[PDB]
Amino acid sequence: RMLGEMWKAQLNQLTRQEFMEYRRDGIIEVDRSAARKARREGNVTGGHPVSRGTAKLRWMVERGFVKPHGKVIDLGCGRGGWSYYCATLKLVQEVKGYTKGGPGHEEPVMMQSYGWNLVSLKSGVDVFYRPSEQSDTLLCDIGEASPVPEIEEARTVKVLQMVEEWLSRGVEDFCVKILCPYMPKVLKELEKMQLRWGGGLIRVPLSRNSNHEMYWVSGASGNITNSVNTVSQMLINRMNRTNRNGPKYEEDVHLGSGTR
Ligand SMILES: Nc1nc2c(ncn2[C@@H]2O[C@H](COP(=O)(O)OP(=O)(O)OP(=O)(O)O)[C@@H](O)[C@H]2O)c(=O)[nH]1
Ligand SMILES: Nc1ncnc2c1ncn2[C@@H]1O[C@H](CSCC[C@H](N)C(=O)O)[C@@H](O)[C@H]1O
Ligand SMILES: [Mg+2]
Repeated sequence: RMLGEMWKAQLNQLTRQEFMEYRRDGIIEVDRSAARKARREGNVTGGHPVSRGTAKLRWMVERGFVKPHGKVIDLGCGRGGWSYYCATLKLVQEVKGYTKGGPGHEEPVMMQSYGWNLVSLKSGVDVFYRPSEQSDTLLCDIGEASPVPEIEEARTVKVLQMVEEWLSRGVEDFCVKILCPYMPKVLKELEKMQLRWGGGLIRVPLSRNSNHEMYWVSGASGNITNSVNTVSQMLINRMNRTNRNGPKYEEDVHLGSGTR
């Protein structure tokens, strides 16, 4: 058994009060109070990201793990945090985002962040049955949590099988959420996809301790098993501390306004 399986089992055994004290202990968290207000007041020009996802992709882009450029396709775009962020980037020319929407799913939000006119978000799209398209940059942020690791395993494998089809359509840069990177079917599939397409797995420190999500990104490298175990050991070490401090707060991304 991978160390991550022990982590998931230990996580599920926490009391609710332990879980709540653990999930954000020592992580980085952007202050979203101003953005949440702007969403309630319909402020689309203040530069506030539509979701917490913008800060996560910004973290990866600023360290060179992915380099959005040209035509960007954003699979599972939700409200559009990754898509609007990419449209602010100089090398990016066009952004197409697809998301399922509907009951219990996030709907695309229309924003006027810098470059908004380059962004087309389409709701009502199940990407698992959508024909693939050409892109220069492929992003995918799909993976619904479950307390059952085999369910997270199956969901992650489906994303990987879907992104295999899209990666063969001319993709130069990519960033794909790996919801459950420690289970055997995911590790087997990731290793084959790393052999074919390269890249490596990274942990964004804005990810909460209540998940083991990692990102398979074209600008990273390194042994996948080692990368996963490193995360698992860090998450277990955090779980086994009693003196909790909550998150380290940082400033959210500013996306500006105006057309490009
Ligand atoms: N012990 C314990 N584990 C939980 C609890 N809620 C969720 N989990 C575990 O944590 C995983 C992530 O749950 P989430 O609800 O997505 O995590 P979260 O940090 O609470 O994030 P948000 O609910 O979106 O604010 C689940 O798949 C479970 O394995 C809980 O109340 N107690
Ligand atoms: N089968 C499917 N087809 C298209 N979108 C899906 C999907 N299953 C889940 N999703 C969507 O994928 C999204 C992942 S959340 C993505 C957050 C985004 N990166 C941001 O920054 O705002 C969810 O909104 C979910 O509704
Ligand atoms: Mg929760």
